[PDB]
Amino acid sequence: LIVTQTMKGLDIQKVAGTWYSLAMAASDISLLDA
Amino acid sequence: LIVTQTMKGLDIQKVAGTWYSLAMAASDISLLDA
Amino acid sequence: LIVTQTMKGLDIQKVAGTWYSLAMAASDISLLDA
Amino acid sequence: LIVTQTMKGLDIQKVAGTWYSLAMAASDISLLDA
Amino acid sequence: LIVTQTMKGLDIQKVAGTWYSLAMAASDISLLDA
Repeated sequence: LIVTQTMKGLDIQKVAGTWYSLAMAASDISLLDA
Repeated sequence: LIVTQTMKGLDIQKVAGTWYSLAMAASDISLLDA
Repeated sequence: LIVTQTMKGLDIQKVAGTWYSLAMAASDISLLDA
Repeated sequence: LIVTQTMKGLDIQKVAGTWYSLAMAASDISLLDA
Repeated sequence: LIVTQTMKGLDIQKVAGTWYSLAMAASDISLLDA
């Protein structure tokens, strides 16, 4: 697994609540949500 | 697995609630949601 | 598996609720939803 | 499997509820929905 | 399998409910829905 993530010139504004990331990379990602 | 994710010039505004990413990459992604 | 995902010039506005990504890539994606 | 996904100039506005992605790519995708 | 998906100049507005993607690509897609 080779991963490249690139972000340029984002404007992010008035984020409420909960914010985990902009980029995620793993061999496995597990989300358990309730 | 080779992954490339590129984002340019996004405006993201007034996000309420929950926000995990803009980009996700893995070998496995599992979401369990209730 | 080779994956390329490119996004340019998005405006995203007044997102309520839950938002996991704009881009997902894996070898396997599993979503279990209730 | 070679996948190319490109998005340009989207306006996304007043999204309620649940939003997983704009782009998905895998070798297998599984959705179990209730 | 070679897949190319391109989207330009979409306006998406007042999406309620649940929204998984605009583009999906796999070698196999399985949706089980109830």
